[PDB]
Amino acid sequence: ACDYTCGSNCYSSSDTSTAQAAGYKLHEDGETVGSNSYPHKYNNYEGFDFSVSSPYYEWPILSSGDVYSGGSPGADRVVFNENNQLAGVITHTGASGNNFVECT
Ligand SMILES: Nc1nc2c(ncn2[C@@H]2O[C@H](CO)[C@@H](O)[C@H]2OP(=O)(O)O)c(=O)[nH]1
Ligand SMILES: [Ca+2]
Ligand SMILES: [Ca+2]
Repeated sequence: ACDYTCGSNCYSSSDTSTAQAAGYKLHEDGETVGSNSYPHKYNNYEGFDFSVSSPYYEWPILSSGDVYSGGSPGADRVVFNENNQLAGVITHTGASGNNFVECT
C-alpha cells in the first residue's frame, strides 16, 4: 500500500525521507539544482493546513525512486521546513495550471 499517492504515483515513507534528506542538505549548504532552482521557498498560496511551522521549502520527489539532481522536476514535491520536518507531499497532478493539490 502507498503512504502517499500523487495522482498515479505511489510513494512510501522511505521515498519521502530520502527525497527530503537530499533537498534539506542542499538547503543547508545554500545550493540549488535545476532551472527552477530547487529547493526553494514554498509560500503556501494554496492555503494548505500544515501542522508544522514555516518557512517551508519545496523539493521534487520522483516516481522512479531516484533523487532529483537537476532535470525535469515532474509534478510531485515534498515540502519540508527549517527544522527538517515534513510539512506535506503535494502535486500539480489533478490541479489547474501551476496550482498544487495534496497527495492522499
Ligand atoms: N502554486 C504555488 N507556487 C508556488 C508556491 N510558492 C512558490 N511557488 C512558485 O510561484 C510560482 C507560481 O506557481 C512558481 O515559480 C512556483 O514555484 P514552482 O513552479 O517551482 O513550484 C506556492 O505556495 N504555490
Ligand atoms: Ca518507491
Ligand atoms: Ca533507480
